[PDB]
Amino acid sequence: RFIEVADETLSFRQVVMEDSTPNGSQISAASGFKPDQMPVVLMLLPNGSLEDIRPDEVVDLSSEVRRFIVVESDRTYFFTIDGARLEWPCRFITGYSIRQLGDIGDNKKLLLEREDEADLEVQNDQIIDLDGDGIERFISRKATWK
Amino acid sequence: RFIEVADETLSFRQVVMEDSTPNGSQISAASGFKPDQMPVVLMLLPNGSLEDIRPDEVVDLSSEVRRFIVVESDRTYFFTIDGARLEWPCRFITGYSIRQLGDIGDNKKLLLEREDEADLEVQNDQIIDLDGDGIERFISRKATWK
Amino acid sequence: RFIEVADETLSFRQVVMEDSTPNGSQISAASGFKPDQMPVVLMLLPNGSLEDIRPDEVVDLSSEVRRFIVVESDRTYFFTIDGARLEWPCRFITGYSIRQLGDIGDNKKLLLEREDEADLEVQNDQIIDLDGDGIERFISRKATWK
Amino acid sequence: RFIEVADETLSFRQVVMEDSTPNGSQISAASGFKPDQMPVVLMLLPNGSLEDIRPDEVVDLSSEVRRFIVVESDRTYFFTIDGARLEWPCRFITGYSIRQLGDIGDNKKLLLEREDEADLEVQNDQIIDLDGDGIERFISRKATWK
Ligand SMILES: [Ca+2]
Ligand SMILES: [Ca+2]
Ligand SMILES: [Ca+2]
Ligand SMILES: [Ca+2]
Ligand SMILES: [Ca+2]
Ligand SMILES: [Ca+2]
Ligand SMILES: [Ca+2]
Ligand SMILES: [Ca+2]
Ligand SMILES: [Ca+2]
Ligand SMILES: [Ca+2]
Ligand SMILES: [Ca+2]
Ligand SMILES: [Ca+2]
Ligand SMILES: [Ca+2]
Ligand SMILES: [Ca+2]
Repeated sequence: RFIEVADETLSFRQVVMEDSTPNGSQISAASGFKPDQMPVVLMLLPNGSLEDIRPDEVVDLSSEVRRFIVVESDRTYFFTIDGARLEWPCRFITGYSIRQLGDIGDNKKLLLEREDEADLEVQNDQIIDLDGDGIERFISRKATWK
Repeated sequence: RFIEVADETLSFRQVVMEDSTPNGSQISAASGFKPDQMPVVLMLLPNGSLEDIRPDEVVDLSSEVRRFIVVESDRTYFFTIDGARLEWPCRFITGYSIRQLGDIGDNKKLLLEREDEADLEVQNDQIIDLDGDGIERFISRKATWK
Repeated sequence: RFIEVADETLSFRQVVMEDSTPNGSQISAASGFKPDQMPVVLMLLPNGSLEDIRPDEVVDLSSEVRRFIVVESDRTYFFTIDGARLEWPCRFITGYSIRQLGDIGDNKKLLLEREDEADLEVQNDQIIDLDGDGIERFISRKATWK
Repeated sequence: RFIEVADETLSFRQVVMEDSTPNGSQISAASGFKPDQMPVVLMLLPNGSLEDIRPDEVVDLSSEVRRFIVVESDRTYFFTIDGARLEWPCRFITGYSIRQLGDIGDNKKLLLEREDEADLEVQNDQIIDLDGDGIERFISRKATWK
């Protein structure tokens, strides 16, 4: 078997799986993490959501080549893209990572929802801090500027 | 159908479910949360683990009366009890909550693992901050004092 | 049987129903509307949603005293309060009507979501035009001003 | 499970449903719509009527392969065919769409009711604007011309 494993840089690499039905611990071990590190493993669902894989949660790999994000972290932050919830192990996320996670086309404009002022436009290299209180909400609009 | 829903106080209450296979959004709505709030929903597994329920993750309730923790939060912290990983939407957790989550008997002593000094004993009303870097590790030992 | 029937003013009045399971046509007729007028009938659900009642859709009134909004109109506009969708037969809606529909407490502030500028605060007597393109989104926050 | 989903073009396509009792949100998501878009979902009843499905209204799909019209819109217009009320998310509707919705045979003539002049005959490609005040009424007669 083969899986694709990435990190906060979202650069997937081939990892050999000897078990067709591994749990989170086996996926973490195959990615190069010791059992004590216990990294956060997020499986990419076909629809677009991210499913958290527990260290004892068995995943069936016989379906297709599934993708995982394995990042050594002790917490996860929740944000939303067009109302769809997504999970990120780090507190700082770039606009490029948001576009990759949300599968937002390059012909659209990414915005951060605000209430006290106009929605903030997020560039590819702009960094958004997820540690702020509340769930950060992101929006995709047509690439038009007034 | 009926489910039991609790919060950071871990006081479960009866909630009526009209759908036998609801997703996270339906469970949140039945608990009294508006769709924009998007609370964190954690299902209590029979073995003892906590499974995060996405807003679009369908849960089969026909098995038995399942228990959920529905807490309005934007993040989750990971800790461990005897090597078993657990998830908590809040950054401050009491020893009583840790005992309830880990099903630790009252005849055992709860400790917080440390490396630069002796492991810290956690009382029932003592508050542990999960916001510290790294995964906090908790240990259950025999109730003996030297 | 008895039902409560209101209009765009949301002033409910007692209406006598001779059938325990009437359809939309019977409810419209009992409210004083001729069959050719065919008014829009919206039943108030216990959770807070509004259910459109077709002229041939049977409603079971044996449960409790249900409430209806019967307004002679040829169209309905969709808006949202805290992510919950609501339906309104008129294109102009006041903030008081929005608070009544959403059951928003008087200790909270009502806002209209915007993208090119700060979210607009909606007063009780302020009129919002639902005829604008897109679904209008309303938000309830704590009554604090900077 | 499988459902058929169409749009204003009334060209139904197969959509896979993983839940036998989904709500409007799940049907919209399976059709390719983000949660923030919140499209209008209209279920085709066996008798011929169109039932509006709220984002939190559960639909039982175990009966048969049901058909839905999922159109991203913020409003719905009401018209009538032979006194039967129908709902349309768009303001412009062609005669072909009216015939498809009303199940009018090709051997009949479609007319638009008028009061100040003779009833207007509607061709297959003729466009009727539903935005006009009042409920537009359509009539099916024998295909005879004087
Ligand atoms: Ca295995
Ligand atoms: Ca999981
Ligand atoms: Ca805004
Ligand atoms: Ca946050
Ligand atoms: Ca999950
Ligand atoms: Ca130690
Ligand atoms: Ca920690
Ligand atoms: Ca009856
Ligand atoms: Ca209905
Ligand atoms: Ca509108
Ligand atoms: Ca269901
Ligand atoms: Ca409905
Ligand atoms: Ca006429
Ligand atoms: Ca009209």
